[PDB]
Amino acid sequence: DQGVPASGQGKLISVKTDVLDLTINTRGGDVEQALLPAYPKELNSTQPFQLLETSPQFIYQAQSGLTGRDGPDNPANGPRPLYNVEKDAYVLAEGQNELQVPMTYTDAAGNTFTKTFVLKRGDYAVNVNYNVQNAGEKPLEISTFGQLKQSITLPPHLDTGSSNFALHTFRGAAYSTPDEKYEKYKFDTIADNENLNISSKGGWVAMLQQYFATAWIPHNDGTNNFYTANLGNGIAAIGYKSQPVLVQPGQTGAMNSTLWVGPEIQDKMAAVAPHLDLTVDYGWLWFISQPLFKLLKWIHSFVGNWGFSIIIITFIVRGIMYPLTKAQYTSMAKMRMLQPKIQAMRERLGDDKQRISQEMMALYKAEKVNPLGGCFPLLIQMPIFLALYYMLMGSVELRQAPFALWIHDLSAQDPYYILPILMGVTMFFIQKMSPTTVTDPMQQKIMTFMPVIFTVFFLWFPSGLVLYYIVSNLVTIIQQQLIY
Repeated sequence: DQGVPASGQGKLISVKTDVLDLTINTRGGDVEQALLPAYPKELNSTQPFQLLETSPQFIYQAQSGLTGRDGPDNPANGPRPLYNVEKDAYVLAEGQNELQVPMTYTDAAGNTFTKTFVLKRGDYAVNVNYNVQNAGEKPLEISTFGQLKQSITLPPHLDTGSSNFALHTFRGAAYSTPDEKYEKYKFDTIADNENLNISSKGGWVAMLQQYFATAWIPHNDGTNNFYTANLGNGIAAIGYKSQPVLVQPGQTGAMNSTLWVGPEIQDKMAAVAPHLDLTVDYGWLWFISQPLFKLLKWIHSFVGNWGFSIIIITFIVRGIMYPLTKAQYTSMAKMRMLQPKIQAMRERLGDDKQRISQEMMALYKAEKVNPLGGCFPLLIQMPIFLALYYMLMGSVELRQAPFALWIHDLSAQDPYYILPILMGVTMFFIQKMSPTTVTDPMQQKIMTFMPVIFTVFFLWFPSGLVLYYIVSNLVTIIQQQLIY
C-alpha cells in the first residue's frame, strides 16, 4: 500500500460538463487542467477561471491511481498504466444529467483495471471509480491513492495593489480526520521537509485558495494514510493512501473515491464530505462570519441582490445592537453634563495629574459613564468590521456579485473610489450635527480629520463593506434628525 507514481507522458482527453472543463492524461488518469466556466477569470472577461493547470511556469494537478503490492500505478510494478480511451472528447449532452468516462488497461497476465470518471450536471464532485478483474491464481493486493500536487510559489501575478489586505487569504493544504475535524498545513512547512504522516478513518485531504479548493475524499472501509510530501523544486504535495484490499483469483473488486474541484460553496461541500465546508477561510472570526453569511444568503433568497441583502443585514444588526448604542448614547450624554465639574476639578487640584485622574475616574464611576468614551463604539465595531470583511473576502457567492449602478463586484474595491468618499461625507455629517463631546483641542484636532482619514481607510476595502457602513451611519443620522 506504498508508493505513488510520478507524472508520465501520455495521450490527453477532454471531459466537459456545464461547470467543469477537464484535461485528463491517459497514462495513470491524472487531471492536468481544470477550468470552471461558471466563474469568469476576472470581472468583464470571457475566460473561465483556471483551477488545475499544467504549465511551464506553474503546476497544479489532481492525481490518482492504484498503488499497493499489485497496483499498476505502483512504480515497483513498472511504468504507469497507459489506459485506452475510445474517443478524445467527452461532452455532457442536453437532457443527460450524468457523464461517464471509462478507461481500461490489461496487464501482461490478463488482469484488467478500469478507471471511470463519473460527472454530473452542475456538480463539482467528480467520482473516480476502479474495477479490477483478477485473472491469476493468487490474490491481488490493491490500494487506492489520491494526490494533490502544486507549485509552492504562485506565478508572478499573485499579488498586486500594495498589499490591500494586511493579511492575505490562505493558500495551502488542509485535511480532516475523525480526531481533527479540520486542520491546515502550510506549504512552507512542506518545503522544509516537515511532512504529515497520519491515519484517518474516512476524512479528506485538500488544497485551498481564496475562493476555490481541490480535495480527494476516499470511500472505503479501512484506515487511510494521509500524507504531505515535498516533491522538490518548489512542488508541494498532499494526498492519501487507502488500506490494502484483496482481490482473490477469478474475483472482481471495486474501489471508490471522490474528487472535489470547484468553488468553496459550503452548502454543496458539506453534502460531499463531512466538515468539507470548513475549507472557506473566515479568519479568526469564523464563529460570527459563518452565521452572518448564512443569514445574508437567507436574505438573498428573498431580495435576490447581494448588495441590497447587505443593506438589509445592516438594519438587522443595528437592531440587535440598539440597546448597546442607546446605552453608549446615554453614557455620552452624562459625559457632556460633567464637563463643567471636570474643568472645575482641574482648576481646583492644579497640576496633579494622578489625583485629577482618580477624582475624574471616581466621579465617572459614581454615575456610570464609560471611561473609554468616544472610542468605545469604535472598539466594539472592530469585530464586526473584521467579521464582515472575512465574510465578503471568503464567500464565493459575493465574488463578482453586483449591487447597482457602478458597482459590479461587492467583493472588490470601488474602481471609482466614490463609495469611500460618500462614507466620509456621512461621517462629516455625523460629527457636525452631534455635540461630539469636544473638551480638549488636541484630541479634537484629529476628530476634524477623521472624515478624511477614515475615507482613505475604506479606499482599498471591499465595496460591499464600504456599503454596509455607509447605510450604517445613514441609520445613525436618521435617528438624530428624528429626535431633533
